[PDB]
Amino acid sequence: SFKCVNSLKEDHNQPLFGVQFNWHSKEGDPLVFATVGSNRVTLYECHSQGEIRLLQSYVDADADENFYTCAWTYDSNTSHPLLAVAGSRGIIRIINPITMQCIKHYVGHGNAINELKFHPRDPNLLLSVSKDHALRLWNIQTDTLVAIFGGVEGHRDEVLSADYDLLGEKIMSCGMDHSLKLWRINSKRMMNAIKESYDYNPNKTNRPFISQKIHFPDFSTRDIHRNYVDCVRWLGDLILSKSCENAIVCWKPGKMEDDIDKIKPSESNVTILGRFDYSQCDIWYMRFSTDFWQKMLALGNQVGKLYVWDLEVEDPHKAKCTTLTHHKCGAAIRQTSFSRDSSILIAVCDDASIWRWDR
Ligand SMILES: CS(=O)(=O)c1ncn2c(NCc3c(F)ccc4c3CCO4)ncc(-c3ccc(C4CC4)nc3)c12
Ligand SMILES: CS(=O)(=O)c1ncn2c(NCc3c(F)ccc4c3CCO4)ncc(-c3ccc(C4CC4)nc3)c12
Repeated sequence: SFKCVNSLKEDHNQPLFGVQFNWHSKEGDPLVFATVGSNRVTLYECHSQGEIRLLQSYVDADADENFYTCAWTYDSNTSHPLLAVAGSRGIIRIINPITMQCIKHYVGHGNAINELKFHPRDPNLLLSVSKDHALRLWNIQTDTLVAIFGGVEGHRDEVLSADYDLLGEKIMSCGMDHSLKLWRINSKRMMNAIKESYDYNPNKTNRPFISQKIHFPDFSTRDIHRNYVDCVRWLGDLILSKSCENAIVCWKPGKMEDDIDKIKPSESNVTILGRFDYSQCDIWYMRFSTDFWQKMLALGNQVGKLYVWDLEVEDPHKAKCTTLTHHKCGAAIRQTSFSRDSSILIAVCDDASIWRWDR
């Protein structure tokens, strides 16, 4: 079980909106996590006796920038870790975490980015989610925009979150329009788009890289929540999503026995496999997280309380809850992150504080 071993506060005193452990850190090396808040990204190293060692920050040139999200990947030739960050400016930055240098940046239409996720099987494929109602898939090896997920049947308002399934064959996105949309990326069209993005070398051709515009999702539902869906994650062939109604719903498209890969775009049914209720987390912009093995689920609330569900149960509705409190932790917990071995849980707050819980 978890015990709070340390806490700290960042100098800017602004909320921390994101935290991510590097699950790509090498064997023997200490555990490293990134935090995002104000116009800054900061790296910390976890040590024994609850020590958190401050490393280095990337500070944006624009004092008005607000970083909302960050994601770890690695260089496809050298295996060296890389960090992607984005926020209110709508600029994706790829940072070398060693020197904290921005090595490259991407701009779509330049509208705020709410979330970044790297493909689970391809370190080069970066998904961004935006306030401009679209999702974008980038190939950071060839610096190309592979596809835009939006359009005529896409999200009708700001996209807040998205997630890849286990194999990275499909994406589930959600947002302010109350819907959850499924986008299949193993279609012939998307497989060909990805292949072509790898074959693109502008020094070797005349054609622009031709990005796909995907106007139609493979499934859509507004039957789960009755407000903004601000967080989504796959749990195998199941979905975990939350709104600001003090609940994470575990559901699936179609009827109970319907296979996710036989689901058609016209599908009108959803099946609810359970709901995890909690308290005082009815404000927008609160993220839940799972550990690497998806044995645990974590979410913080508006008043500094942490909830942890044990998912190692036969059916989702049988999950066992544990609550984590500390008399000095009273600010809203915006995001949590587990280390790869799930031995450490970091929570980040509205008052720029960082809390370390060791298993
Ligand atoms: C070899 S490559 O450079 O083309 C390549 N390098 C990486 N590729 C990825 N990565 C994402 C990925 C994945 F790694 C695992 C599961 C998954 C996807 C996306 C949909 O389902 N996807 C697709 C491809 C890919 C491969 C082969 C083909 C056939 C020859 C025409 N088409 C597409 C790919
Ligand atoms: C400026 S804004 O309100 O339009 C905004 N626009 C986008 N914002 C994001 N986006 C990331 C995001 C998300 F899309 C969904 C879930 C999620 C977060 C981060 C933690 O949990 N996060 C936070 C915020 C946010 C919230 C509260 C406040 C101050 C303390 C009162 N300021 C900003 C945000």
